[PDB]
Amino acid sequence: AKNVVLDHDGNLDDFVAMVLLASNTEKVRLIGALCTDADCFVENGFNVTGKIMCLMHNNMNLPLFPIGKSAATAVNPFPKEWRCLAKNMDDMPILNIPENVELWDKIKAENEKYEGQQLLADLVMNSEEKVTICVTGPLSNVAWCIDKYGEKFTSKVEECVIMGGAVDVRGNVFLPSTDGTAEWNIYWDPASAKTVFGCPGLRRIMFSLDSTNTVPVRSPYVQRFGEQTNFLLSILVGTMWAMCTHCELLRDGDGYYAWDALTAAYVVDQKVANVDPVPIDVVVDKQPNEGATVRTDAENYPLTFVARNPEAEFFLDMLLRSARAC
Amino acid sequence: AKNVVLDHDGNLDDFVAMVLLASNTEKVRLIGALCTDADCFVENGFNVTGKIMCLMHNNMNLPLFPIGKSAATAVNPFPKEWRCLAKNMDDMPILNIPENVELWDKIKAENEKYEGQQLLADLVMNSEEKVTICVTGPLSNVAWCIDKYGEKFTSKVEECVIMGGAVDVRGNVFLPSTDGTAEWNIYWDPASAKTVFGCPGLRRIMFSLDSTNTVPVRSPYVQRFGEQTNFLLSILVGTMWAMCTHCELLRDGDGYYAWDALTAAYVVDQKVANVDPVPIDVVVDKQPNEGATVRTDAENYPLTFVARNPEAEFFLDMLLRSARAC
Ligand SMILES: O=c1[nH]cnc2c(CN3C[C@H](O)[C@H](O)[C@H]3CO)c[nH]c12
Ligand SMILES: O=c1[nH]cnc2c(CN3C[C@H](O)[C@H](O)[C@H]3CO)c[nH]c12
Ligand SMILES: [Ca+2]
Ligand SMILES: [Ca+2]
Ligand SMILES: [Mg+2]
Ligand SMILES: [Mg+2]
Repeated sequence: AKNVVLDHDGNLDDFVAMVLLASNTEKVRLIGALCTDADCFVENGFNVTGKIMCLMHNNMNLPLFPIGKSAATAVNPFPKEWRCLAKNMDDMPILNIPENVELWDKIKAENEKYEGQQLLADLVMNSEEKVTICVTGPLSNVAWCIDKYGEKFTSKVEECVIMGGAVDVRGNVFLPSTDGTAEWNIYWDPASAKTVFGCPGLRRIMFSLDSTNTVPVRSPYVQRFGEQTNFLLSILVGTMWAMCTHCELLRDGDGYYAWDALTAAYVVDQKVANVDPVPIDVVVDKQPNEGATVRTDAENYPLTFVARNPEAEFFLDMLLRSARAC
Repeated sequence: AKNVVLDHDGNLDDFVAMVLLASNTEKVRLIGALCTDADCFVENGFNVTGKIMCLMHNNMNLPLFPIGKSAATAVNPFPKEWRCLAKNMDDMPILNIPENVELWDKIKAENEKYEGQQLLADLVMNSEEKVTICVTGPLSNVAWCIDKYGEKFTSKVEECVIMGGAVDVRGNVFLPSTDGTAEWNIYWDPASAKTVFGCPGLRRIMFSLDSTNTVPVRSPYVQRFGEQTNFLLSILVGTMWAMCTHCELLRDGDGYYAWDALTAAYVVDQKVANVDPVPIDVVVDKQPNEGATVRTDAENYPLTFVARNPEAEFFLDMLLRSARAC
């Protein structure tokens, strides 16, 4: 197995990503997680991370790992309605089984001490083998580590597998002030994304909307978790997906996708997608396309490996199988 | 046990109300249900009703009953975001267990043939013993039965226990062209509500916001369903409540309440609340208070028994216990 740190922001797919990483122990050793106050309220995202970890630890092969709240602050905050989802999950019966929340209350004090950005730096820098960072929220934490530690940090990163951006397709940030070309994780903190995408000697894999658009969360697939209710993880994953199957009803053709789950699936098994090198820059200016990830023809600019044409069925099967881990 | 029909509109508390009624076999014989296209999309609300019924049939010997979709149409439709919740529920693992879905698929076509309004009229009029109607959506269906059948229908109603209105407290319908004095179930179809509240020889119990304000859905209580994951009904009820606990974060002091559940609890046990007779009229004209339930001074105006001083703790315990039936 390879060392992985999950750098997430506590939406539903972030937690599915966590389940994927934590359940595939032969491929992934999940050595830590951090939660950013972006697409969640960080207190809730933190507690849900702990509750999921404890559920899994108490029912399967999963060493406990440190969980930190990131100090990162928004440039452009997420909509409040989207940030609420970790609050809902914090209250879900599946995440509040007595033995699991007992464990979480016992191990919480240690985890409360951490600051997520420093934790990310430490886990990466202090690991014997290189660490893969699975980034499923904004890029603020990776940028903070690059800024503070430079090559001392980046040399220890195997690769950074990032959910974010939109290269050859429209974005998903649709605000009166925006032109729709930006994707939300980048838009939340464009300057940090720019630092990450421009960093030489950091290997980056990018799951932009170009690839994640192929995995909308659809009812028939979600209902398959109902076939697996003997498994706690299937109740968990299926519940989280069931909470997003209406989004396409609200936003025609623009619902919820397994964005972060596909990203984590690639960390588990790179057969999830082939990747193409693209030099990626980020618009940081307060223009309508703030946060857009754009190709740059700048000489000697670092490459980012953009996922294309993912193996959607392989991914969907991986998740259904992984959710039978307990 | 007394005969009860549930006339609901497919939001989360509607389904908690259904569970409360159905699980209390000693007190309630649930002989039918109908779903209205009000605070849900009726196809989803219909399917969730069927899926809950089938779960309960297969796990606690609950007799099957007819389920109809009402043809009622909105005067003032609900916000689309609120109507989505039955979509989410339709996809929940707990409601998609194969044995239960197989049963629902087998029997759903027979239920699809009913007109919901006619089903309400027929179940009431054809019953050997009188029927209590628990109305947790708008009053359109009871009004239709009154308009079509008059005393032939109302004489067969034991009582109508209604979630709706706001008598001595503010409402919950807030837009620049309303004054916030109306409650949503009434506002959805004011004229139907007027027909029901003004109908002589119909016993009405009214759970207005005056009483339901005592039962906000809050995280600590909701998390107690986590103590009960050995019970399918607690996974179900707790999941539905967990989907509500953020609403107060979105609307300060104006979150989600156990509106319909408290109403159904009264059907199970009238000790849930005292009632006081009030003559209730409904504003139907295009006024800022369209949909408001007001005291009327009209001579000989029919009385409605408005719930007061509900036993909130008794209710909370009743629901936690009922959710342990299976
Ligand atoms: O509809 C939405 N509901 C919640 N969050 C979002 C995001 C942001 N996040 C969600 C995923 O966690 C992913 O990391 C990123 C996609 O832009 C984009 N649209 C929605
Ligand atoms: O915040 C809300 N989310 C969903 N629905 C509503 C209603 C309408 N319904 C909800 C209950 O089913 C109840 O019957 C009625 C209360 O006005 C009022 N506020 C909200
Ligand atoms: Ca995310
Ligand atoms: Ca209702
Ligand atoms: Mg165990
Ligand atoms: Mg007024």
